Amino acid sequence: PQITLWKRPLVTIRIGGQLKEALLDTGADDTVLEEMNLPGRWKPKMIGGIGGFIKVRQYDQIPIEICGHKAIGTVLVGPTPTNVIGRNLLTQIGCTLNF
Amino acid sequence: PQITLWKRPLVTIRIGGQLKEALLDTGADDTVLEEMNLPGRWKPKMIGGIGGFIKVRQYDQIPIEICGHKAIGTVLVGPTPTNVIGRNLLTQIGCTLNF
Ligand SMILES: CC(C)(C)NC(=O)[C@@H]1CN(Cc2cccnc2)CCN1C[C@@H](O)C[C@@H](Cc1ccccc1)C(=O)N[C@H]1c2ccccc2C[C@H]1O
Repeated sequence: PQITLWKRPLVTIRIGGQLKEALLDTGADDTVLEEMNLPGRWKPKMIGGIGGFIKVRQYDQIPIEICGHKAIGTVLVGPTPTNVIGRNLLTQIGCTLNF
Repeated sequence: PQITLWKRPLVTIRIGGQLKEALLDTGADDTVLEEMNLPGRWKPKMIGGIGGFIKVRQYDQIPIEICGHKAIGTVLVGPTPTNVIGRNLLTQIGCTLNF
């Protein structure tokens, strides 16, 4: 579809069998989701945003559905105020920016 | 133009008669640039994101050219890791997400 930017670009995603609302963020290199208990082994990691760095848990090969579009990749889990879908996943569902 | 997301969506902006590089960021509500001098009066403000809150200077009705397209709006300047063009300006140039 086509999403305008008058409002935050929120979409419904499905991960770990759960449905959530995430922001489509062309500015995020990675995907960061709110704290949740995903199964599997993970690696500790530090990611930086506008106000500094936060510690996150990196999970690989996680299937995720973004607004009815299948994708699979790395997802970082940490104390983030909102779920962020980054370029790593946006590229998979053929998402582009137009103007 | 149509921009893919395999690489960071960077563009050249012109402001104050100066050239700079910035990121098209749909996850950012506002536009924030690295510290620099902008004519006019500014008011102290604070914005937050991943990592936390930072202190910025707010300049209103600043003219800025984004990859050839003109916009006039609020520009924030402060200790940002990178220049970010937020939704306030993306909407002015008719930017949308497509997939
Ligand atoms: C991988 C990760 C997700 C951690 N990336 C980012 O946060 C990058 C960081 N870089 C920097 C970087 C840092 C370290 C290394 N390389 C690059 C600068 C740009 N952001 C992208 C931002 O789009 C993220 C959003 C997240 C958010 C949305 C709503 C509410 C809270 C948090 C963000 O920071 N948004 C805020 C925002 C941003 C700009 C202007 C105004 C506002 C307000 C607010 O919407």
